[PDB]
Amino acid sequence: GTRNNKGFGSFTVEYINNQKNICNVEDTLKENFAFVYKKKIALSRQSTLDFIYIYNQIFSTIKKDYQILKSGYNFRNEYIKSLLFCYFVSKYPN
RNA sequence: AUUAAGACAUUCGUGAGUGAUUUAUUUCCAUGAAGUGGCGU
Repeated sequence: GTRNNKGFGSFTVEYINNQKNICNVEDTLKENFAFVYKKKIALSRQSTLDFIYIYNQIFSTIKKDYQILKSGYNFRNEYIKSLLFCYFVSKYPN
């Protein structure tokens, strides 16, 4: 789908020809990708509004986390420097 | 006046009768409606 790289079209397989699939997500990502990181989302209670409350946190966090590596955060009195910018200052070409 | 004289190889007669330019053949193969955030430090 559109903007798929930010996690908008995630699907998983449940039944293959009426057989329950047991595929560990961690090692499946390990073999296919060079680097894999896991983020612990806040296991807030009232997990009955599964759709909106969880989705809003996850995508706000992704926008938060992605707009840390690329550019920075500039809102209220809270500033995180661009990690990409910090990365290139550290190295030799500066 | 001489084995001679006269005598259309002619009459009638449809190149016609039966016959499907038809049978077989995928306008199909490949292809992300996707990409990116920016400024207010």
